[PDB]
Amino acid sequence: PTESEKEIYNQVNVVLKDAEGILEDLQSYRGAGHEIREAIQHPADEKLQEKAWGAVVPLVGKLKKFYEFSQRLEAALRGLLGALTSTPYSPTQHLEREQALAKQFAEILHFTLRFDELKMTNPAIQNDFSYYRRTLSRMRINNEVNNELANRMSLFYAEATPMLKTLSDATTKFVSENKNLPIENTTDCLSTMASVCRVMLETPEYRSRFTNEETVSFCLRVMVGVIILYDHVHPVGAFAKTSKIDMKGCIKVLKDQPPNSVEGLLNALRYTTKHLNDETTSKQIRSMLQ
Amino acid sequence: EKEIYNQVNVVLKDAEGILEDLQSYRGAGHEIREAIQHPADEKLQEKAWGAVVPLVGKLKKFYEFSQRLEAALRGLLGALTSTPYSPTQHLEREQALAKQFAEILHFTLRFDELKMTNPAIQNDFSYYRRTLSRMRINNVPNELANRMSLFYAEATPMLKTLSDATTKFVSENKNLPIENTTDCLSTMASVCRVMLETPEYRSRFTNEETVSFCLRVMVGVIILYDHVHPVGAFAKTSKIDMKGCIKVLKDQPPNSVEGLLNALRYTTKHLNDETTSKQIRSMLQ
Repeated sequence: PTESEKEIYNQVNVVLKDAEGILEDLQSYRGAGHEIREAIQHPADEKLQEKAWGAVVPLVGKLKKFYEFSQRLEAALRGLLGALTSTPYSPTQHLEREQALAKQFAEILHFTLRFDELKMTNPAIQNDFSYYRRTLSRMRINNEVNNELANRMSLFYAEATPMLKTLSDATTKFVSENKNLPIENTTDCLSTMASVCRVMLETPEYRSRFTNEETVSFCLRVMVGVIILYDHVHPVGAFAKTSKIDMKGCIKVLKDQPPNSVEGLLNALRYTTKHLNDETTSKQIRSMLQ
Repeated sequence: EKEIYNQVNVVLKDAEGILEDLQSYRGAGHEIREAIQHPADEKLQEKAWGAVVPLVGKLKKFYEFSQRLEAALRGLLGALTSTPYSPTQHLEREQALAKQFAEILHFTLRFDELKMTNPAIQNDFSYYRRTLSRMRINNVPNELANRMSLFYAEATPMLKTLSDATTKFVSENKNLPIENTTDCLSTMASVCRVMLETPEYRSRFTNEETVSFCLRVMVGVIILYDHVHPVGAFAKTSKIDMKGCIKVLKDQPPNSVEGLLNALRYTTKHLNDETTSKQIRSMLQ
């Protein structure tokens, strides 16, 4: 255990304990839909405007929290990748370190997908911040969320899967500043994790210690996580017929789950992927995703 | 030529159809909220798409028309600003082009007032574009969509289009003095104020259709002026007299001019200047 690597483990662990609180905040996000729709439709009504404002300021407090955290997560991940791609694989000598770094990467992706699932099912978030930004521009007449931050946040929340796109960008950037390392070291981290996830899902017998909702829910979300990172940073990507990812098998295990459990995860594959809409991707895997 | 005049009346006849389209605009708000919140239930995703395709048909109409309106104005400015003002000789022609200019601005504000009060339009098209990207998976069957998205992100889309269209015309006719354009705007603004301020309580001049016309046109022209005039419309020594202009607005039944005050808040250039009266900001707040 290096001082550098205990610093990354320290850093990421603070980040990951905060991550459950972020999920709490997002889960309890009411939205200001009602207030805004009425305020907008009766713009002379000075009372309906205070209401909409009152309701929106707290929510944009959370939206700022979420976005700021995404920057912390972004950095935490590129931390992990640096550490967890540099030294070769050692099952005998240095396993505890690898297992520990693998654990934290998986836990990042578990949060990431859970956050994005809830975002995609929240009708309010984009409209809330849209109303905020215009009402901010009214109050600035008579005279902190500065303009350029707000433009970044607007784009963040325009994303189907904000957190996951943040992380695919963060992974694309990592390979970029480490052209010295072969691409395989990163791609093989993602591909092994994807494959191990599939094993834990597929290999266990019916009704063993391995087949609890907690395990299945976790492994599905890590799998889809790393599949999509891989799709972005692997030249040929995840959808090519002889890709080490076997997308077809990954989608099939998703299709095997209760519909409402994994519809968020299927949408991530639809929207936040790079190579899905390619002439060279199986019309069968297209078929499955429409 | 006289074709330019004839090209705008066919446009100004279509404009009244566009407005009744926007008035009848259902919106797919509820349908989409449900589809988003139950993304697995394919029935709700069918419902939402069904409701949305017709609305996005209208949204495409409105944007297309904004292109026609845009060129129509640039024509009118061409015709108006090329010739000296003739009070005697060629007045009928002047008044005719002026009236068409005023009628463009009447539509523009009426469209933008309704847009601003329609909570559906932006969300509708947002859902469309997302759901279009799903269907392109299997190729069930771009540039324009990005244009439309920006258009409908504007507080006052039509008026923004005309502000851009006026900035454009000034730009591409540097040979004409800027005053030739800005004096057209400023005189119309001032004539509008006269029609509103001058007549007695009970007169042939005091009817809703006059007041409602003149307030739109006025707000129209002083916003265009603000964009193209170097000093802008808010300067203490401007022939626009902004303060005086806002006063006639504040004198109205608030619900009938709240759209017009929002235009001034959002679609202006010079409101937020260090050198713009605190009294003028006081009034828009």
